[PDB]
Amino acid sequence: GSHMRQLKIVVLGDGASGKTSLTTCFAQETFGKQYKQTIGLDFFLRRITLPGNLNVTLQIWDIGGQTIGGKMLDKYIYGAQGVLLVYDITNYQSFENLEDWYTVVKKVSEESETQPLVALVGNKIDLEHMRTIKPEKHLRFCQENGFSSHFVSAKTGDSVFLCFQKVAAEILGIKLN
Amino acid sequence: GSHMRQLKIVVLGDGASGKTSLTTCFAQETFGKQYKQTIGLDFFLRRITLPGNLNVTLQIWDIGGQTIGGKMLDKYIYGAQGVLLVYDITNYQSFENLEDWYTVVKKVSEESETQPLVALVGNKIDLEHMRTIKPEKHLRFCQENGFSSHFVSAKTGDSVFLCFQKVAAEILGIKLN
Ligand SMILES: Nc1nc2c(ncn2[C@@H]2O[C@H](COP(=O)(O)OP(=O)(O)NP(=O)(O)O)[C@@H](O)[C@H]2O)c(=O)[nH]1
Ligand SMILES: Nc1nc2c(ncn2[C@@H]2O[C@H](COP(=O)(O)OP(=O)(O)NP(=O)(O)O)[C@@H](O)[C@H]2O)c(=O)[nH]1
Ligand SMILES: [Mg+2]
Ligand SMILES: [Mg+2]
Repeated sequence: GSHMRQLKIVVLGDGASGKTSLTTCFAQETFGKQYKQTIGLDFFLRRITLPGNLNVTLQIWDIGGQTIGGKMLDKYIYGAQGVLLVYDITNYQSFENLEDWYTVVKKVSEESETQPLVALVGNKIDLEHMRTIKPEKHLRFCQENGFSSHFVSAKTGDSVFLCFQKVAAEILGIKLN
Repeated sequence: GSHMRQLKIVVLGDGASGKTSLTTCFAQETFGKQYKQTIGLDFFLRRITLPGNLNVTLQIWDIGGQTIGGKMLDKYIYGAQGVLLVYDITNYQSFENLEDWYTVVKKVSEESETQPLVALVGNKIDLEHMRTIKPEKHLRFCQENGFSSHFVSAKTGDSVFLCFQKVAAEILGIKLN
């Protein structure tokens, strides 16, 4: 038997952001320095146990950065329980581009009459010394839109599990304490 | 609150088979005569209530027939709880081609060490008078591979809901009586 408690989590953002690295760090605990661009999308599963022995499977949709240029993106976002808006904290364009991704998220939420939880994820915090996006601006963007806030490093693993765990817990409405 | 009981159901088969029509008949009860080819894939959700007030959401992945020619297909099949192998009962090639689709299903099942339930779906039973695939052969293919057996018409709606309901119930292991 199984609850088949499965949450669709879509990971969005520019090609510099580190979406695949974040997902692979979480889903299989591994990292690669050489960039291999995701064409279209890829899919991962990882089951975690939340407090109270609450088992949940995250169905992670790792979307390719080029998809923002087409119409397939709207279909990929449809039915999401959670959305991660990922940017590279050292790359201003990756942050600026989140407006485009989030516009699509809102459009799909409006027409599907849904409301997936949205998380802003500043990746590459191992590169904090060459950070270009101010933490204050990250916070402001969260406040303006009701996003949850995360800072992570796919490379070191810093806060990656905690990010996905928090997103799952927020979707279900469970306290992490 | 919600169980978030969500099952990934992948719909596979040749471009003649009527996958999108089957999915749209189930998910929104509508039908179109003019063929509009699915590029890549599309995704649908429909929640149903099984006996005992058991609520479950089918996440239906409507795969484009052209995807068999590439490598993206393996990714789409990954993590499926159920697979529909759909053919047009009037179109021999659509039936013959199921060997190609099922080869990929088995390959993914082997490497993911999983075992999604597989259903053989003969669509277009409204065209039974021009049927080319014998029911005996459909049955034989099911027996050889342990498939569940369905005959449906996306056009008339004949047995479409029952097909998806049975697939969901078999995945969960619930008696329909
Ligand atoms: N220093 C550092 N580099 C990272 C981190 N995460 C990813 N990278 C690097 O950033 C590059 C892009 O990573 P990748 O995960 O492929 O990004 P993506 O967002 O999936 N791109 P695409 O949308 O094109 O598939 C790679 O060179 C990768 O090693 C991180 O936390 N720190
Ligand atoms: N008579 C009849 N025609 C059907 C039935 N289901 C689909 N068709 C017809 O078969 C054609 C293909 O249907 P469609 O659902 O687009 O097929 P598909 O399997 O999704 N194709 P693709 O993989 O290219 O997207 C259309 O002309 C459609 O009207 C059915 O049950 N009966
Ligand atoms: Mg990628
Ligand atoms: Mg189609």
